[PDB]
Amino acid sequence: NYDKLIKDFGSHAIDEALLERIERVLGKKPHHFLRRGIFFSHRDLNLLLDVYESGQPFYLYTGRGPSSESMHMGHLIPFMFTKWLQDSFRVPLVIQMTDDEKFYFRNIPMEQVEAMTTENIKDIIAMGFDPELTFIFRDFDYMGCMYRTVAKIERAFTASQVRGCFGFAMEDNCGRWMFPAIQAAPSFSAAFPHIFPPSMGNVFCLIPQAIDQDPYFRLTRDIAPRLGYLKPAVIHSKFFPGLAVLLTDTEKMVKDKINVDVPIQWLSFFLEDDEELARVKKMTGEVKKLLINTITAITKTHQEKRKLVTDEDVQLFTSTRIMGPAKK
Amino acid sequence: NYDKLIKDFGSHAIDEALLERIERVLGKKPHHFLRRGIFFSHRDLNLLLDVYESGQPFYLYTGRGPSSESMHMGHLIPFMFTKWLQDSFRVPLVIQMTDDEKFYFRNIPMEQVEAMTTENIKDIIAMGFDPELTFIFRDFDYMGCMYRTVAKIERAFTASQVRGCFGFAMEDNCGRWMFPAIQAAPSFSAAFPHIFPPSMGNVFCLIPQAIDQDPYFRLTRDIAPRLGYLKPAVIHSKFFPGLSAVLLTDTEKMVKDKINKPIQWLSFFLEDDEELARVKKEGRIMTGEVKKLLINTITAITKTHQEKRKLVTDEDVQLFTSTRIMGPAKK
Repeated sequence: NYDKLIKDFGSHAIDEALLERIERVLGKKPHHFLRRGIFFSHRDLNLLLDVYESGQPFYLYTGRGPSSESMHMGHLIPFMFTKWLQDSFRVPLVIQMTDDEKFYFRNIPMEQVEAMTTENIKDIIAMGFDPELTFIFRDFDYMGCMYRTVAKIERAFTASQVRGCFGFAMEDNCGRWMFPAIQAAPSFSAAFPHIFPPSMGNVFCLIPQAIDQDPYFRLTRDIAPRLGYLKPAVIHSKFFPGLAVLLTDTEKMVKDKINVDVPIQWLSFFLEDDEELARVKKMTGEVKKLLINTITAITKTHQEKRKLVTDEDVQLFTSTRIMGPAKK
Repeated sequence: NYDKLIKDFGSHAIDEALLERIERVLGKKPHHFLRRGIFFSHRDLNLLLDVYESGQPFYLYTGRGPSSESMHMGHLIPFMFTKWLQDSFRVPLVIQMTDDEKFYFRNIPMEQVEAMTTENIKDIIAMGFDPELTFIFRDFDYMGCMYRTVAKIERAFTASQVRGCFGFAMEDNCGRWMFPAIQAAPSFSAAFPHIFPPSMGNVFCLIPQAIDQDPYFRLTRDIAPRLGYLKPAVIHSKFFPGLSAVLLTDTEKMVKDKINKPIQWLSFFLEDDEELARVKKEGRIMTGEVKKLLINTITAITKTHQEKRKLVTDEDVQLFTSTRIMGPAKK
């Protein structure tokens, strides 16, 4: 199923040798996503690790499209894994809020997008991300900081090509046509001089993304050296299986929504200790009791954490303060 | 010739009534471009003047595409007029340096564009523009300040439409396709909150442009009210006539040489009116005695510009480009 996808996207499987490498590099066991093979494929990860073991820094880049809702459980994966990578490797994390993208795609008024984006930013800060090494940005504000790197990608991409990947119609607005380069830009360390100074050159980027999005992104990877940039490394996740459950849900709703292969999979994602998964993996309703318990905590913890996130925290995480390798 | 263009663009001629209005509003004679009918057509100018006479502010917006050269004489017209409008009405002027556009159109390295843009900025400052009321910006730096207003136009324009106006091919790069909105954005006061605070609402914009460019721009004008913005006023110039060119860096010898081998040129550049009338008459004046007058008047313009340019400094560039509080942000 997945081994077939690896072959024709062409990618690279995460083997046992690479798991042993991650372990001796960090001095710990890998995250359960890796041990259980949820994050299963990659591009250039070995290069990134070479770089790290040499004392060079790298960074992480994930993004988040604003919704007028709260994150689904399945949306947590890359943030859960990102946060681990960041804690472990002690590296910067750049989180892009694609407020311009929501604005261009749906016909919604900007002040409504901006307002929902604020709320999505709070959901993220509530995950416990370290503000010493994490930078959340709004395209509407941070474009212009990074416009030069955006401009270099816009000039590299042709209308025909982005049409090809994304399937834009002529009756689609210009905002949609131009956005792909904005999404590309963060893959490149030049986009963040307040964290990677241009006098130090390129810093490697690692992007966690579900395997399905890879075909967009061969575009942005192959054009890196023409810009003298560093083709960014990628680590691929397996699909999250649906049913949805939201972070704002009460115990009752989580209990109700849940009540068979699918739930065992949910536990593969969320239950932390391994032997208790193995014990389980050997009635249907007793399973569901365990999943509802473990999810409830995650949500309850998130709800409890969110209510302390304040407007200054949002300003703090969004500000362009000197970070990471700008310790000089 | 031009009256035909006014009709099918469709526009409005600048009549004698409007010239008398400009005169009593300013307490002076209009600029020779208006008196001589070089700036001859307009859109919404009367609206703009109504606004001004009520004590509201308005502003000016012209642009400049960076070249790896020095401005041609014919490139001065909108700056000459802009500077007059600004001195007269005491209004802000926003000058856009389309460095991103040059970058997207020609295959040039960004640092070369940015370097030529700096030099084009110096050529402008050397015209004597008042830095209290003039704001020159680089798209590469000022995008992001104005990205929200750009975003509103990008979302308003469809790929089909911009194709329709500008004739972009699919093999053309995404930079070209997205640029029109970036050029539109300054037509709107929301693009400059450091000069027009958003708590005061929309401030009228006046754009001087040669009549040929109008057909691009019906696009950006008609979409204003859907954004709740103010369809910007326009004032139209006649074509500048070439030579089959003369540059601001040229020496006396070169200006003299280039010319030999013109009445219209004098219409643009010679300031006092009766001496133009005298010329525009006297089987008395030989062709060559005309050329002597044009070469004299151009030489000064250039010499003055060269003399002024050599005192423009790197801090002046930073000053004119900075986002300091200006105009109606006096609060």
